[PDB]
Amino acid sequence: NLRDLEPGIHTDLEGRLTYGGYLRLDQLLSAQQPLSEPAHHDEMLFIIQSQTSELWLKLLAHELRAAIVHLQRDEVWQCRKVLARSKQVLRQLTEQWSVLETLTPSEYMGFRDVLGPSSGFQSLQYRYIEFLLGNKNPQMLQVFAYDPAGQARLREVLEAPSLYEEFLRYLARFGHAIPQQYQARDWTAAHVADDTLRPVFERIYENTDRYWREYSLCEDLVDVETQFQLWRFRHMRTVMRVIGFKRGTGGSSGVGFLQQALALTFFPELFDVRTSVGVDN
Amino acid sequence: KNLRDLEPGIHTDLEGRLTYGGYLRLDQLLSAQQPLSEPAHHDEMLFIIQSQTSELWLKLLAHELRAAIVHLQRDEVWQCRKVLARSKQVLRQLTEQWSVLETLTPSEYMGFRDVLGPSSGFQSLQYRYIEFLLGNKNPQMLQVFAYDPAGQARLREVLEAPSLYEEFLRYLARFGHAIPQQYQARDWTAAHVADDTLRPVFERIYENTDRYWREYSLCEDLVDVETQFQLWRFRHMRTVMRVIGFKRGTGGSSGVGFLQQALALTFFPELFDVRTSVGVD
Amino acid sequence: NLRDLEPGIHTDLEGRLTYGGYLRLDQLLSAQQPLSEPAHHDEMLFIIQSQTSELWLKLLAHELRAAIVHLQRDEVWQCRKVLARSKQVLRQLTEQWSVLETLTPSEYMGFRDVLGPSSGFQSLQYRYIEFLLGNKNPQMLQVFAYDPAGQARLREVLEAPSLYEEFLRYLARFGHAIPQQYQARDWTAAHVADDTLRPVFERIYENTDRYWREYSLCEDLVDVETQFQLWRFRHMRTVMRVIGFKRGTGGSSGVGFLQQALALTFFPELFDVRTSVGVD
Amino acid sequence: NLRDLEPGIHTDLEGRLTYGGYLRLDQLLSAQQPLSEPAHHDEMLFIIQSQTSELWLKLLAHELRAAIVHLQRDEVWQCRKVLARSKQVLRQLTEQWSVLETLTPSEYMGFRDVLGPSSGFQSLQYRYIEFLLGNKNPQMLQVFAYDPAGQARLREVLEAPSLYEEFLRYLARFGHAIPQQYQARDWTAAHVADDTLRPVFERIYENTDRYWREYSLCEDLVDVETQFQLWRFRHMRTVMRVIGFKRGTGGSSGVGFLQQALALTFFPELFDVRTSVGV
Ligand code: HEM
Ligand code: HEM
Ligand code: HEM
Ligand code: HEM
Ligand SMILES: N[C@@H](Cc1c[nH]c2ccccc12)C(=O)O
Ligand SMILES: N[C@@H](Cc1c[nH]c2ccccc12)C(=O)O
Ligand SMILES: N[C@@H](Cc1c[nH]c2ccccc12)C(=O)O
Ligand SMILES: N[C@@H](Cc1c[nH]c2ccccc12)C(=O)O
Ligand SMILES: Nc1ccccc1C(=O)C[C@H](N)C(=O)O
Ligand SMILES: Nc1ccccc1C(=O)C[C@H](N)C(=O)O
Ligand SMILES: Nc1ccccc1C(=O)C[C@H](N)C(=O)O
Ligand SMILES: Nc1ccccc1C(=O)C[C@H](N)C(=O)O
Ligand SMILES: [C-]#N
Ligand SMILES: [C-]#N
Ligand SMILES: [C-]#N
Repeated sequence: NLRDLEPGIHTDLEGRLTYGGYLRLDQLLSAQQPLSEPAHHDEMLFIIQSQTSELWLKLLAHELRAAIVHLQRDEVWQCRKVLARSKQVLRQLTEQWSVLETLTPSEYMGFRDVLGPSSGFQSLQYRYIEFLLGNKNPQMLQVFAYDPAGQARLREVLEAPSLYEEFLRYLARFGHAIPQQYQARDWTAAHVADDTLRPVFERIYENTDRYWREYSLCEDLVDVETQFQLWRFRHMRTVMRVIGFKRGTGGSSGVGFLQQALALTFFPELFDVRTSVGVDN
Repeated sequence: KNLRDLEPGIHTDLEGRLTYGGYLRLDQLLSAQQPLSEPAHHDEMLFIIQSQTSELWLKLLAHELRAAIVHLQRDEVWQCRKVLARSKQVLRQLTEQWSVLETLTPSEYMGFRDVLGPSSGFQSLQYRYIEFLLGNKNPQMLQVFAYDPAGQARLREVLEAPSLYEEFLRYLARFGHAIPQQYQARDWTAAHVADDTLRPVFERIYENTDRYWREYSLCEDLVDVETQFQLWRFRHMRTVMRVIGFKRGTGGSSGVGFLQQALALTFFPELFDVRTSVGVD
Repeated sequence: NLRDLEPGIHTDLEGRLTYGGYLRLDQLLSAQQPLSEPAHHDEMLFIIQSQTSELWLKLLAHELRAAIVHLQRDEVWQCRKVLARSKQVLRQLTEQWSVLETLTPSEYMGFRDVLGPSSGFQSLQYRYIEFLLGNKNPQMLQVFAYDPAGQARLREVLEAPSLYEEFLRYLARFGHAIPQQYQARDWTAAHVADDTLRPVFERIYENTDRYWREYSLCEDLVDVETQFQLWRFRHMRTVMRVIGFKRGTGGSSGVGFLQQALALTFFPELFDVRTSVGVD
Repeated sequence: NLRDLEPGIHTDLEGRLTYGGYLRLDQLLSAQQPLSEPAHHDEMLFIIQSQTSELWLKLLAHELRAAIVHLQRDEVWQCRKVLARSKQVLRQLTEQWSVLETLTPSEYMGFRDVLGPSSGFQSLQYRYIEFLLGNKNPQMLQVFAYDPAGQARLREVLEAPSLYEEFLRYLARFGHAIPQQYQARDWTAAHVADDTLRPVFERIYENTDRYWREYSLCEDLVDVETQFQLWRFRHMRTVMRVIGFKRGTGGSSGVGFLQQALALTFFPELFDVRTSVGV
């Protein structure tokens, strides 16, 4: 009922790279600082739930920036591999709601007051990803005005073409009928749905043998949006079961404010084309 | 607009108050990723994040299992089962996240595996703590932590205490089951040996579920925990097979074969063994 | 790279009960009849996606009926074990959307034509489940006029207390302040949120040590509702990526009509009590 | 707390194609015929668990046959799209074990005896998939003697090149150093690992810019094999918690005989090349 230690296994790493040194585990595993007094059992779940999410969001931003570089270089297969990993990261972010759903309102009311006004609405990394996918709201910079350095990193992504705008620029380089404004415009203004892209996407979806690279990237972007909307929905269903329709710590109306983001679309013309697409030829 | 306006009442004057980033210590958490490849390797951020998210979930899993043991010691069955239900979800997220790392190819990994030196998850103190708590106590593993005295002392404290499984047997003894007296006090550093005298104890529980509903539900909770842990081991081992094949491990082991030896172990043997003789309820 | 057969393995199955015989697989695996001419590759996925869902809905109704019978008999642990299986069945119904999301609009437009007016709106088993959980709608009976035996089955569940009403009757039996109307009423009417139940759920969630059975079942129902809403949401997102805002085959506006079901609640007082619960 | 019907909704479906009609739900939903007397609550789960699996295996066979046709035609992107769906189908087959794990041994012992010798060892569609992916075993044909039509469909896939063999023939068409034997061989023989393929896969994995199609397909097949092994493992863990180390209804030793299949490989040279690939 025991596995013997194999010969050859290293035990003295004191002058070599260590597992705890590589992964900076003393730093990482001292970052959990529950505030309840006396200690509340459920506050450790609460901290770890958001911290695991912030680590996945860090990786998601790293991958999405690389997907943008690939698109800029017309490196389609490399972009698609990076988007495949991005999808898996968003899947873990969505799946993990099942842990926090074991937190009841009885448990949460034991420590919610220690949070003060702290909220996920104040997540810089979340807002960075929202902006990079295209949901640019300059009103969010004033939310971070109390933190100038974070505000600057959000302004940077605000001023750059989104992942979706980089996709349109890739379609323009391959002779699609992309309007000239996608070559240069005020990137800080959120993309507005453009009916002139309808015939561009109809031609891709209806001639998939010719436009297989474009078609596969369209579907990768619908997959990314769909998974992000599921993250939003599972978060909002968690809020409903934990605080119901109470106002949020961050000062919003709570569920209704979250429902307003579920009504937004990152890649509107990819959804809109469904109403007019015919059979593949 | 397909922009969400900021609601009135949202907190933005946050320079002197607790914020999300403050509460969750995100300056500390998100400075803990220190890739070593020169020049930078794209895939090293995934590699670090994959292990760090796992270590955060293992930290929560130890926190929950300690509480499940306290509840069992106090005969608090419904509370114990609620903590076990969360423990299962945590083990499920640890298992599901293998899907992210399976996007790492051997081509990618060979660009930075040499930076890791002898570092390995085999050297994870929190993983070893969980293995010991569930009852896979191998005193040979203390020498892996010989150069971390505080860590070694933490692993000795869980070595010297009854496992979660031994606490379940002690709970069964308090409710009049035919538990041998050795489970009241024995050398707990010695890993549990499968005990044929427990066979009739488990047969009686599984065949009289209306009388022994509390016991039956806890048996099934433990079988769930074991099965999810074995799934974690299997998915890790399948990931090792697709990334390094049958290469020896950084930690100095044979790799896949050494991992297969742990898959062969059972935490709760009498609960599996009873299946060969149980009849109808 | 070959596993040898062990000697004791039964290889002469002529006249014996076989896997295929027990599971009626001749019957099951002859029930897929694509109508596209010539055959469209993607139509097999389409049929299999809904048929697997309907087998899961068949099991979900079987379990939820058993959960009601346990509640009626105050058999709480049995009820919880049946609700645990029910949650896992709803999890499979929700997860499997990932398969259908590999169907693109230009694939579907190859065969949508063959479906005529056919729609999951006309799923008797889905509606049966919706009714049993408590979203009763007598307007649906007319949809099943074409199938009088099916229609009667839907009317039977319409006329019996829901899962939620059987929960309230269970609370009444253990001295909770459940209004007398839950003892007997016209069950064909969809439950409407009842403010007078707030103090009942406040007491349960604020004294979990005393009311652990009630607390556990409350959380089980919130879990069932949450997973049911995630099914609706994943179905709706699949509709958006396959037909967008096109009208549905069944004659509805499509996404907007589906979004109206997302605003329905099975267990309204369990969600409402979150605004007033105040430390246990 | 009620949604009104919109006026455009079709409510008069007498004589029209309905959901139930299109999906043959009369035929599908009469296919559950439990044998316990009196009826055992858990037998419905038992039948539905295998019947949902058999519907997914029917789609999986349908998709993989299409993946082979695309490979035969050098249609790499279409192949990859069908393998992506195949992966999702294998994920549902693996995830659904979580339902059957709510079956305890004292429930199953209430009706196991009604099954007689019936076993998933006798799943034609499972064996068809196993053979198509490359784990050929002529000893299985005798199991299906009772079903002459089924046996012949299983002998056909036995005698056809595997998905893996079709991949190697694809690599041979694009100038990779694939031995001549993969042009015509006795296909009823299971593929043994071939050390002459190591340099072929080293070149693909070490030059991914040049061999991006091949590399992408290599990873698709490693994905399919990994997900298939996870189905085997989850089934084997379910057997352990339901019957433990009892002999199987099908007459095998049970868990140990299942564990032997976990050591089988569909695409051995794809795993073997991990020990020699460089940066
Ligand atoms: C008990 C669990 C939770 C509750 C009750 C909750 C509640 C809320 C509420 C009420 C809001 C709106 C802003 C406000 O007024 O505070 C919000 C926003 C948000 N929450 Fe949570 N949340 C929960 C868990 C989480 C977790 C675990 C994360 C993980 C990072 C998260 C991330 C966010 C994000 C990013 C936003 C901004 C969404 C947007 O602007 O559209 N929340 N949450
Ligand atoms: C590229 C991915 C991975 C490879 C190739 C790999 C390889 C290995 C190898 C070869 C071993 C045996 C010890 C050794 O010789 O080093 C091992 C053990 C281990 N690995 Fe990993 N691993 C991977 C990812 C992970 C991740 C992400 C974690 C998460 C913390 C992890 C946790 C562990 C643990 C806890 C053990 C000890 C298992 C036991 O003692 O039974 N590994 N791994
Ligand atoms: C290509 C995939 C699908 C599309 C485009 C689609 C579209 C729709 C639409 C438009 C409706 C509204 C009724 C109507 O006008 O027809 C609907 C309702 C429904 N669909 Fe689907 N559907 C899809 C797949 C599925 C699948 C696989 C199921 C599996 C059972 C399903 C089950 C239902 C159910 C139960 C309803 C009624 C929901 C309610 O009344 O609130 N659908 N679907
Ligand atoms: C209560 C649950 C289950 C038990 C106890 C069980 C047990 C067994 C056993 C003992 C065998 C070995 C052959 C024999 O001696 O009968 C086997 C093989 C098999 N079972 Fe199951 N099984 C279960 C559920 C399932 C389900 C739900 C499926 C769904 C398709 C399935 C598919 C198979 C297949 C395909 C094999 C052949 C595997 C191979 O040849 O390597 N089983 N099962
Ligand atoms: N988007 C799905 C299906 C898919 C795979 N390859 C594609 C190529 C084109 C269109 C869709 C796809 C996926 O990535 O799994
Ligand atoms: N073990 C499964 C099924 C289950 C639920 N309640 C139970 C009570 C007794 C035995 C098994 C169970 C679970 O925890 O979901
Ligand atoms: N509802 C969750 C958490 C839970 C488990 N047991 C409980 C008892 C009481 C309240 C909640 C729970 C579940 O079923 O896993
Ligand atoms: N095999 C993984 C990762 C992947 C995506 N695209 C690739 C291209 C080449 C190599 C691997 C990949 C997948 O299909 O998601
Ligand atoms: N997930 C968090 C992480 C850190 C700090 C707070 C939260 C919250 O969930 C608070 C939530 N906005 C609330 O209204 O209760
Ligand atoms: N997950 C890790 C985290 C930290 C340091 C190393 C690893 C490894 O996976 C190394 C592995 N044992 C190897 O043999 O390649
Ligand atoms: N899932 C089905 C099963 C059977 C028959 C139709 C469907 C549909 O999805 C049709 C859909 N209502 C449509 O608007 O295209
Ligand atoms: N899943 C099945 C479907 C149909 C008929 C039998 C089974 C079994 O699981 C029997 C199993 N081989 C046993 O040993 O109990
Ligand atoms: C969310 N806070
Ligand atoms: C849905 N039809
Ligand atoms: C397998 N029966």
